[PDB]
Parts: sequence; structure tokens; C-alpha cells
Amino acid sequence: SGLKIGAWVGTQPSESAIKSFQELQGRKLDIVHQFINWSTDFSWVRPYADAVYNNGSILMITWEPWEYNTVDIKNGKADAYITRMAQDMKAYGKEIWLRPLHEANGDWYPWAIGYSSRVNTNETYIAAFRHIVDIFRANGATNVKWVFNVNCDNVGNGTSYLGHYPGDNYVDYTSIDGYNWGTTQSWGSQWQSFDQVFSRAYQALASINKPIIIAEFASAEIGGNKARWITEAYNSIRTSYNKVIAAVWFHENKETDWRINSSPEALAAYREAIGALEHHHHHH
Repeated sequence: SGLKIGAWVGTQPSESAIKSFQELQGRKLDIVHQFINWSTDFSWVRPYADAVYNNGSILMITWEPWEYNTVDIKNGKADAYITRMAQDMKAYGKEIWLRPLHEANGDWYPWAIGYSSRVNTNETYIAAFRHIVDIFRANGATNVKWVFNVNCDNVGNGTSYLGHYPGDNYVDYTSIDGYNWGTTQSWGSQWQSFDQVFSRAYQALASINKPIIIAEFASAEIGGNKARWITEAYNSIRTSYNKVIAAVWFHENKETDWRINSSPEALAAYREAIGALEHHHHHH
């Protein structure tokens, strides 16, 4: 097995939070996920990065530009902030997976192509993403790996899996986010298997010669059997999604109970599923 296992552990990934989640799933994390905005300096990330790297994991950062849309970023309005982040990440030196401008084929983020301001187009998005990558490269931050992302579904006008793809020269990994909402959402959500959630986006990304990360996935309990969903998800990943190199759960219970331990059955299924994956002994 090469498949790496990751999580957002429900809170910022302090040493204690990482340990708690590892105790729960019964396995060391390969990847730990954290979310920041474009007001966050790397000095704030620093203590969390140290916890993740000390643990023997890679940090995946989703870097959310609430502060700057794709026009602002492509035009250079954020460049001082970008430059400092690049400099700080270069100096830190460890491998970091960075996911800027994510889910841009939805309509809920102000940088997304589907967003109703109509400011973001394929062209502004591509220019923005390339501009970020260029600044990081100019500052030597080759330890930062670039993660392109799509939502499992295209939501909003003008959205597509690949129209905003910035090119192989600017991308190290592609990625998908997707959730089985079960029957939990009033807008009429339905139970969907992992394959139902992810297949379409995977088919699209599989046409690009980059490895694929399932950067966020989880299932609700309501409307079906979440334990079976988990078992089937990992089996699908192994058998039918062989370009996927990492699976990163979204473990949280603020609204929908996405947690791996939303019930005893789900937890047992999760532990059993990841236990099929080869043990990777870690040492620094």
C-alpha cells in the first residue's frame, strides 16, 4: 500500500489534537489538514506545523483568500503577503502541501468561478494561481507542493472541473472534496455512496498526469449505513481510484456529525478499513 491517510481532526492540529485522533483511529496520520485565510501569517501556523512534522506527518494547508478575489490576486494586490508567506515557508523547509483558491467550481467562496459577484473567470483564476506559484518559486520555496482542487460537483454558473486548471507546470497534485450528506440537508440531499460522490470529478482529473488527493471526504449517519459506506469507500479507493495517493477525512461534529466515531459501528468500520493499508514505520 502506498495510500496515505490524513485528517482534519476537528480542531487546529495541536500535538494533543493529533494524538487524540490517532488514538481514536488506531493509526498514525500521514497527513494533517489545517485551514487558514489570507490574513494568517506563517508565524501563527508555525507551532502547528511543528506539531505535525514532529509527529512524522505532512501538513496540508487550505489557504482561503476571503481577503482577495482572483482579480485582486492576479493584479498583484496581495503580493507582499504572498511573498512573505513564501519566504517563511522556504525557511521552514519541510514539505508542505498548499491548497490555495479551493473549490472554485462551486458558488460559495468569493474567489470561485460560480460566485455571484461574477468577478472570477477561468482566466482570472488561472492567472491568480500561476502568480502565486511564480512568487513561491522566485523565493525558493520548492518544498511547497501545489494542490489544485475541485468540489465533487460543479455548482453555479460557469463552473467545470478543468476550465480553471492552471496547467501541469503549476500543479503537483490535483484533489477532490466531497461529502455524503445522507438525507440531512433541507434542500433535499440524498444518500450517495463514495463512488456516486466522487466518480465524475475523478474521471475528469484522471485525464491529467498528476497524482490525486481526496482532500476532504466524510459521510453522515442519516439516510443509510455509514459503516458500510466507509468500508465501501476505502475498497473503492483501492480498486477503482488508483490514481488517488491520499485520503483525508473531515472529522468534525459542529453541524452534521462527520466524525469517524459518529457511532460505534462507523468507528469500527473506519479502523478496519485503514488497517488493510500497509504499516509505514516512521523515524526522523
